[PDB]
Formats: sequence, structure tokens, C-alpha cells
Amino acid sequence: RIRALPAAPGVAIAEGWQDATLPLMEQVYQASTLDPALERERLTGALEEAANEFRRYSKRFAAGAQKETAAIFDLYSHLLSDTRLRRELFAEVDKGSVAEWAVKTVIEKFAEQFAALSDNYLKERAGDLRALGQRLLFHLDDANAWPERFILVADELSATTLAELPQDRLVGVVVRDGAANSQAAIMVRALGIPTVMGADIQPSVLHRRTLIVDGYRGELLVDPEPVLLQEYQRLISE
Repeated sequence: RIRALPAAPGVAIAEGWQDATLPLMEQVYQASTLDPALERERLTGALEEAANEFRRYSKRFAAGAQKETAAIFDLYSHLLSDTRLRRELFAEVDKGSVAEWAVKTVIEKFAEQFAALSDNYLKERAGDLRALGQRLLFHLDDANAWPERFILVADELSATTLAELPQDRLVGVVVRDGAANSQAAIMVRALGIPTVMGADIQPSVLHRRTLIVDGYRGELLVDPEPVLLQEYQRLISE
């Protein structure tokens, strides 16, 4: 029973999973390819899958969870389907690069340019571009180190972290340092994922343990089965 902050409503029970590894962007390295036609075909597949993914999310978000995020996800689905973006990626393939490095090269080049701007509303969107790159790399890896169902435990939560996670398996999130008004908190509410924040917690300890995350009341339960069996044997003697 760890008291904590309700960031997104819902209830979930699953094994805790800590991703203490580097993000997908930072573990891509420059790799040579002798098959230019294939790497271009792998890129058009990921761009279309990611654009389709953003297409349904904005279609779903329009009902209830945010109209703002439905609009932002709508614009990014158009950015993902823009041929100028694909030509930027094909230009790196013609240099003899694999699709993963081509995504890392283009995204970081444009994220750097956005971070250098003085316009306030464009400056802060440099992180969104890295998240889109993280999602692009997510669909390249699909040609399963996660549990069947898990609750994400972490010290920080950002858009880049959620972008390298499968939705079907992610049923809850527990953050030790966070702000319930951050961009990541806005996304989990839009996606309907129970989420708790500001929780005195050690992500390295909740790993590989069954957890119950309660986003309505801001409660986290570690190891519910002993507590259940104790109450059950209590009623038997009653």
C-alpha cells in the first residue's frame, strides 16, 4: 500500500516492468546496407503503419479524452504521410544506410533545428519529433521482451518512453517523479491507461512483481496475493 497521486483514472493488475535500457533512438548505430530496394520498402511500411496509427488515435481521442490531442495527433499523421519526409529518408538510404539509421539521422537533424528556434510554441515540440522517431523505430522491430501484460514502473515518464511500448500489453503506469499536468500525463489520460505519479517507489524493486495500480484513489498495491489469502483464511476462521 503506497500512497500516491492519481494522474489517470482506472484500475489494473499486472506484473511490474522496468525498462532501464536506453531508448531506441540512442541504441541505433550507423550500419551499411547493400540492399537499397529493401530498406526503402521497410521505410514505406513503417511510415504508413505509423501514419495509420496516428489516424485512429485522433479518431478515438475526438470523443471525450481531449480535442487538443486529437488535433495534434491529426497533424502528425499528415507529417508522417508527407512525401517530403519520405524523400528525406530515401536520401539517407541512397548513401548506403539502413532504415533505422535513416530514421535516426532525419529525426535528430530536425529535432535539433526545432530546439534552436526562438518561437516558443515550436521550440518545445522538438521532443514530439523524437517521439515520432521512437514510434518509427517501434514498427521497424516488428518483422517481445515484454510480459503478456505489465504495469510500467519508472522514475520519469515522457512521450518518448510511451512511444516504444505496445498498447495491448501496457495496462498501467507508475511514476516515482512526475507531474500530472505533463505531456505524458495528458497522453495516458487520452489513451485510458490507469496511471499513478509522485509515488515513493523504487522502479528496480517493483520489477518482476505483481502490482495493482488504482488511478481513481491514487493507490498502489505491491504483492496482492498474500493480502488476499490472509483475508480469505481470516474469513474461514470466522
